[PDB]
This record gives sequence, C-alpha cells and structure tokens, in this order.
Amino acid sequence: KEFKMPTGYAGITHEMSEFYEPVPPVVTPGTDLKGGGFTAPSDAIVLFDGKDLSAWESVKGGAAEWDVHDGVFTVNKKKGDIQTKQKFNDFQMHIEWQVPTNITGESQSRGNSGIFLQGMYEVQVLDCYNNPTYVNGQTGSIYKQSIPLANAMRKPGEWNVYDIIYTAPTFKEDGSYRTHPTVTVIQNGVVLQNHTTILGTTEWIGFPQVKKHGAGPIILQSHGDPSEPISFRNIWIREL
Amino acid sequence: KEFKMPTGYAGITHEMSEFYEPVPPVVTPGTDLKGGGFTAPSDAIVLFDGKDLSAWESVKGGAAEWDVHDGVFTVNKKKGDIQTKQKFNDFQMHIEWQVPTNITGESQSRGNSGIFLQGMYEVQVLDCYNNPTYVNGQTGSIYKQSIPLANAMRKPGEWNVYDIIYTAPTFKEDGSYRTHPTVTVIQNGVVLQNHTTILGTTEWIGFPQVKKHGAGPIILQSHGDPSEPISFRNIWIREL
Amino acid sequence: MPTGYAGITHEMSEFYEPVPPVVTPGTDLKGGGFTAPSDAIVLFDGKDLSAWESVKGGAAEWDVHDGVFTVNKKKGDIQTKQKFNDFQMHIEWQVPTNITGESQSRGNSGIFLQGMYEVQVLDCYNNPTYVNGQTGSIYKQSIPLANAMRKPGEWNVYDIIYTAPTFKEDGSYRTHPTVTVIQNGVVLQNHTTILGTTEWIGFPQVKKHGAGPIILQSHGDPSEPISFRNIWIREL
Amino acid sequence: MPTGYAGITHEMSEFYEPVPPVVTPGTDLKGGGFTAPSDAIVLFDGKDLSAWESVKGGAAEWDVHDGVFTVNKKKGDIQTKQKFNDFQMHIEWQVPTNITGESQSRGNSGIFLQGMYEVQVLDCYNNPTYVNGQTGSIYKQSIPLANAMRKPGEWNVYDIIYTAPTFKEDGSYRTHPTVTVIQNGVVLQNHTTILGTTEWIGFPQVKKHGAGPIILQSHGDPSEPISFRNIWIREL
Ligand SMILES: [Mg+2]
Ligand SMILES: [Mg+2]
Ligand SMILES: [Mg+2]
Ligand SMILES: [Mg+2]
Repeated sequence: KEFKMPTGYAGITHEMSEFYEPVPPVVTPGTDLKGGGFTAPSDAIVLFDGKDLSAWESVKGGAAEWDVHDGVFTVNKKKGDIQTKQKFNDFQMHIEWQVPTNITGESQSRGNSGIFLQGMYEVQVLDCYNNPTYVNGQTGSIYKQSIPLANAMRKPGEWNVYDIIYTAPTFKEDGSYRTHPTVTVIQNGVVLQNHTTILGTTEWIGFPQVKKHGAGPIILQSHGDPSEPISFRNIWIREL
Repeated sequence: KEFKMPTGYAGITHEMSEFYEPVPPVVTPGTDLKGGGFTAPSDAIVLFDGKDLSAWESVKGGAAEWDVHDGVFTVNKKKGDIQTKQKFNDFQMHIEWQVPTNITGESQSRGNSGIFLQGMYEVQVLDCYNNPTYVNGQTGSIYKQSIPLANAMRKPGEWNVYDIIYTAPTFKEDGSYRTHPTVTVIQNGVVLQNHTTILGTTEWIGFPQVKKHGAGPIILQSHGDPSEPISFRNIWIREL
Repeated sequence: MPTGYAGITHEMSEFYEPVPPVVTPGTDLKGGGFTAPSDAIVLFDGKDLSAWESVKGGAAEWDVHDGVFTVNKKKGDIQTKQKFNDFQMHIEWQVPTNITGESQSRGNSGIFLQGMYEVQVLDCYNNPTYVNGQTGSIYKQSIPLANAMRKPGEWNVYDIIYTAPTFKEDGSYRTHPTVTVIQNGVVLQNHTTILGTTEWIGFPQVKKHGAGPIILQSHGDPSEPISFRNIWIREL
Repeated sequence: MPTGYAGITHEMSEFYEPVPPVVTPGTDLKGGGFTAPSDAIVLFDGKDLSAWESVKGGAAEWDVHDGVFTVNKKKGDIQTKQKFNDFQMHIEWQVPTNITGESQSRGNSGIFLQGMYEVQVLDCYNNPTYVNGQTGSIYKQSIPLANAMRKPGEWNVYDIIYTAPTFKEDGSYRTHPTVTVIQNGVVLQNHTTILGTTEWIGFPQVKKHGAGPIILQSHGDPSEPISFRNIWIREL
C-alpha cells in the first residue's frame, strides 16, 4: 500500500512541472466534407465555401472572375490568376481541387494550376493520375525545387485534398534570407512535403531567386495551356 | 508574336531544371471516414480498421486484451498499456479517439490516454471539452514539455482525429542527443504542434530525460484513473 | 567546353552579385585569439569602458588597468550601451592566480546574450560543479560539450555566434534563439537551441523581448574578481 | 531560502552528469589561430603527411618543408586516411607572395568535407570572381557572408564546424549537412545548409554516402601552389 507522494531528483514534485498559462484558445473544429477533408474551424478565415469569391481579387485588379457554380469555382483561363485580398505570414491552409472527368493533355499541360504561398512559392497542382512529367515539377512539388515524397493522386472527378502548414521567411537588411520559409504539404492524407525548406522563388527558368518580401496573398494559378479547367472547393486559412 | 524560346541568366533554359528521377512512388490514398478523417493509404500499415488487435501486444507480453466491438476498440484499464508489435523510426500516423458520452472526472482524470511515440514521447489524449487542466499536459501536448497551439476538442460521443508526423532523433556515442525528435500534431484539422522539438522523455515528475534508444513501438496508454474508458478507431501508420 | 544535364554550362551557375563586403580581419593576440575585424564594434581593447554602462544607470565602474578590466562586485553588472539581435562576439577572460572558492563560487561571471541568456563563465580548472551550470553552459539548460579550461593566470578565449529569437503576437517563441560557443578553439555549444531565460531557480521562462545589450555578470560570491580583455562584436 | 513556482528549489535543477570531458586546449600560433587540443587528431603540424594519402592510392606526395606543406599540382588531390562524420576542423593556408592569375585560377584549392562538399579556397585579396564560388563559399551554393582575406604571404585561418547528413533508404537526404565556417575570426558561413555535392556544372547532386575523408584540392590551373599548416580535426 502507498503511504506518500513520490518525488524525483532532489525532491522535485509533479506540481512543479504543471503550468496553467498560457491557456490555448478554444477552437470549434469543422466537420468532414464527403469525398474531401475538414471544413473550416471557428477561428479560420473562410476563403471559399460555395457562395462567392468575395475574399478574392484578380491579380490585374478588380473582382476575381473565375466561375462559381454548384458549390465549387472553376478556373477561367481567359481571366488570369486570382489572389486573396488579405495577406498572410505564417499559416495553416486547406484547399480541395478536382480534375474534370473530360480532362485532356500531357505532362505540365494537364490540369495545371498552383498555390503560390505569399505569392512567391508555388505548391504545384497538376493531374498526375497516369500522367508522367518531370518529378521536381509534379503534383505537390515545391515547383522545381523539392520533389514530393509520393504521388497520392485521386482520379479525375474526385477531389484532391491539400492541407498545408507554412512558416514565412525572415530577411536580413541586405535582402538575403535570414530564415528560409518552410512548408508541410499533405495530399489526401499522405505527406508529400515534410517540413521542406523553400530555397527562394519557384521559377520555370533558372535558379530560385532571393527577393525580399513581407506578408503576401495566396495566388491561384491560371496556367494558359489548353487543358480543361480544374475546379476548387472548401478553401480556408488560419493564421499561426 | 513569339520567335524564340525564352531563356534566363547566361542562357539557361527551362529544360535544364527539369528532372525525371527519382520518381515518387504511386500511392492510392484512402477515403474519408464519416465523422473522422482519412483511412489508410495503400502503402500504410493498418494498425486497426475494425477487425482485431493482431498488430498489437500487451506491454506485459502476450495478446493485446483491449475490447474490440462495433468497429472500435476500447481501453480495458485492468489490462494496462498495449503497443504495436512493430517498431518505427520516422513515420506519419493517423488515429481517431472517442470520449464516451457518459464520461466523468476532472483535469488529468477524465478520458486520459496517450500515444507514446517510439514508446518514449507522449502525445497526450484527454477530454478537454469543458475540462480545464494544466496547459502543458492538456490534449495534444507533448506531455509537460510543449503546450498545444489550441484546444480543438470535439464533444463526448464524437471522434477526435489525430494526424501525426514524426521525425526520430539520432544519438551520439556518449548517449546524448545528436538530433532531437520533432513532431507535428493536427487535431480535427487544427495544428496543435507545429514541428515541435521534443526535449527528451515525457515525465510526470522532473525534467525530460535523455535516454538513448533506437526504433520503438507506438504505445497506447491505459491511465489508471476511474474515468470511463475511451475508444479508438482507424489507426494507420506509414514509414517515412 | 564540357556540358551537363540538358546542356547546362558552368557559366549558368556563376553569379556576380550580391558581393560580400570586404573586411580587414584582426590579428592574433598573444595567449588569446583574434582581435577585432574592421567592421566590428570594439567593446574593449584596453583603453576604457566608454561602450558600457552600469545596469543601474550611469558609467560602467569596473576597473580598467594594464590593458584589461576587472570586475568590481560592489558595483554590480555592466552592459553594452548598444543593443543587438544576431551577432558574432569575441571575449577573453582571466581567472586570477590567487583565486579561491568552490563550485559556483569560484570566478563566476557570465555573458547574458541580449540580456536574457547566460553563457556561463566560471573557473572549472580542477573545480567540479553541477555540469549544466559549468563553464560554457547555457546556464542550467545545456551542458557544454567539453571542459576546455586554461589555468588561472592564462586567458580563456570565447568566440560566440548568436541568432536571436522571434516572438509571436501572444508573446510565445516563434523561433528560439540559437548559439554556438567556442572556448580556446574547442566547440562547447554546437548550434544549441536556447529554451528561454537562464534561471537559477525553476524552468526557463518565455519573456518577449527585442534587441538587447550584452550584460557581464557581477556574481556576488566572495571569490577574487575575474578580468576581461579583447571584446568585440559584429552584427550579422 | 528563496523558492520558485510551486516551491521548486535551486538544487532541483542542478545535475552532476553527464560530465563533459576535460580537454587541454592548444596554444595560439603566431600569425594564425589555435593549435590542436589534446583530444584532436593532428593531421599536420609540420613533420609529415603520414595522416594523408593520394586519392589515386599510395602516399600523399605534396611537398613538406619549413613546417608547412605545399600543393604539387602534378600529383593531384590528397585526402585523410581516416574518415569522418560530425567534426570540428582547423586549417591554415597561405597564398604565396609571387602568386599570379585571376578569378578561379588564382590560388584555387579547397576542403571537401567528407569528400563531397567543397569549402572554397582561393586568393580573393584584390581578385574578383563569381561570388558563389569565392573564398569560403560552399562552392556554387552559398555565398560567403564576407571577404575576410589576408594578403599573400600571410596565413588565412579556417575554423570549420560540420554536421554530416543522414540518408533515407531510397538514397535521398533525410537531413542535409550543415556547416559553419570562420575565416581569420570572421564568420563566413553561419550554420549553412548544404544542398548536395558541390558542382562546377549543373545543380548540386544527391549521392548517398557514409563517413568520408577530408580531401584537399589540387586545382590544375597554372597559378603558383598554395601552402598549408596547422591542420587538426576533432570528432563531434
Ligand atoms: Mg502550376
Ligand atoms: Mg496521458
Ligand atoms: Mg555566471
Ligand atoms: Mg577550389
């Protein structure tokens, strides 16, 4: 039978390592979307949940003129990229995307879009379901920098779920990186980028570039190839 | 009108940054479980999907004697902790848990369990839905080391979803840490640990301890307080 | 010329900006280490403590003599007038030949990085103490990789490379500070993560701060005071 | 006796193990830096190259004289017999006073960490070149934080702290290597991540390896050969 409270090295007690502040904020999490992932938690900014693109704007200025219908929105390649009105630093993000069942094209010209983190660093979106391409630029790559850990594609018609955790960089006075950005990317529950260091801007041509910036929007890419446009749904973001 | 392929610094072409190996493995992802998260992808080890605990054993040796029923398994506190037969290093993990609707108790004595990563580092499981406790030991904490970024609890009866990404430590010859373990923890889609460094063993009493180890099992905690036992479902793990 | 994958040439990976600044390095001090490079702030090179102040306000009243300065325990801690974030630092210190005392009460001083995080200074030449608080420790957090002490009378050389933390809006750490410490050419802290304030009692504390001075510790035990020389700092 | 949160006492955060090993540090070399501490492997201190071998197999046939050794470009690279993982390293090098050449063809050598990752050696005293390949660069990957050259005839001092990578089963990096480089007391690489092999042509390559030697480069341009002294390494 026990007769006294146990103590540790030099008499330390369990209470001495029990703290009551800072209190983590209470968040009511979202629910599961059929064929998708989590909907927005109570402290998240809802960027899209089926109604409109009022949280977005054209990169050319003015309203975001992608097509909203049936609880999704669809890229209009004649209108170009759209971006969040709001700018971000560290964040967690959710976004779901669908390659249409009538998709055509090969390699980089088949359902190409992308999520530009702070407007600088592309997380590639592409139909890589039975579509080979260069591996450092396939789905879930940090475009042309970091090869994804897997190909976790769902087929056209189904929804590919991204969960993204992003840490923004800091810059020195002279414009060079003080700390690089880092990103974790999970696609359909599969980790594709595991705390990957971002080397600089994602570039189609040449080495990544070091360009000082502060907070930036999320930019969704209108890739001007002729492939049928992809659709998006259930986009939310919460600042970390 | 275009008349030549664009080039970058010193004539670099887009092809010179396009690589076709190493090819990421093709994984068929799982589906969404109603009220939960993702089921196991094709390359994952299924630790539980409703049938039995054949992937587990008692920490005392022999069969894992927690109670399997209705597609879940329920802690039997008289039997003690259970652990995976298999040992792991770096991994991604999924696990869902339910506080029963008739739960009773306060603070650390209310639906207390936990996931010991490699058998050494507890990710706390606890009913913190309207139940205050010490914040460095509440739900999703790295127990008594790292306070979770939020309280993202679902109420009793509903399923709390964990997605965990873990990097194992390396040890020096003298037994000290060469690299510390790191962990990301997401609960119901909300990030609770963002690439958190683990300082050593999780301890109820005293400072974290530095104890050299290699690969270790996942241990699920039977916390011997009188509260009604929690239930688990949809457990899978994939090695990174 | 030879070419690589898809015809890439050696010129395509040769960049001419940004140009690293030209620094004239210092020289070697006999019995010590490097003197200040041309872009460094000279905190002490034998003349005076004009770069320092008392933590109580006013002049730094430690005793300058013979090209060194010596702790005056009756006056308390001194600190740099200037505040710093990321930096590289050099500092040399001498335990006097007539030193007395044991454990933490034998030539105890310290370098508080941004005023918050102590790199321990102590005479650990044939003087055991608690290992997480011995010379070159991040005090009571990180045990040094070695004991690289020179004996009393000789000069112990610190080279320190420090990365400042960032803080979240709620006051918690966004990124922790990191520090490398080299004593007499031997690495004692290898890119060590600092957990919070260094504390004699209790767990490290998380206290939001910006730029901070370098504070040199006057530890009020009765041991004979240590002396300092060749202190410089350059911002990173 | 003062106490902290929930009555915690100062003794409860005072640990007496693990005890850091006692190391007798080296001394200061005139015009250079620290000589080898007692636990360091002495790779060169003036006598011979018995710790080295030709990369082609057999004896290292660079020329030992006057307490230094000098590159013989007809013989090619030399490397340590011993292989290393994590380490701290010291190495001093001299551009001869009669040096000639421009850009990469002027006193070019280098230290290949584990045989894979070049820390550039070059005479960049009034000699411009591409900045990502100048002195103290991680060759063509990471531009050094400064140009801290001493002139020809004088000794440039490197202190290097290196963490080896780990590799996944499929041959990709699990953890990248990191390196700190200090030249003549000035930090040139501050815990820099190495991206892969250093390459004259193309992107850095990911090639699985274990422990590797230190390789010193014989760069086959016609410039007068550089000399080395005071090389030591200690495992971390
Ligand atoms: Mg794209
Ligand atoms: Mg528990
Ligand atoms: Mg002290
Ligand atoms: Mg070279």
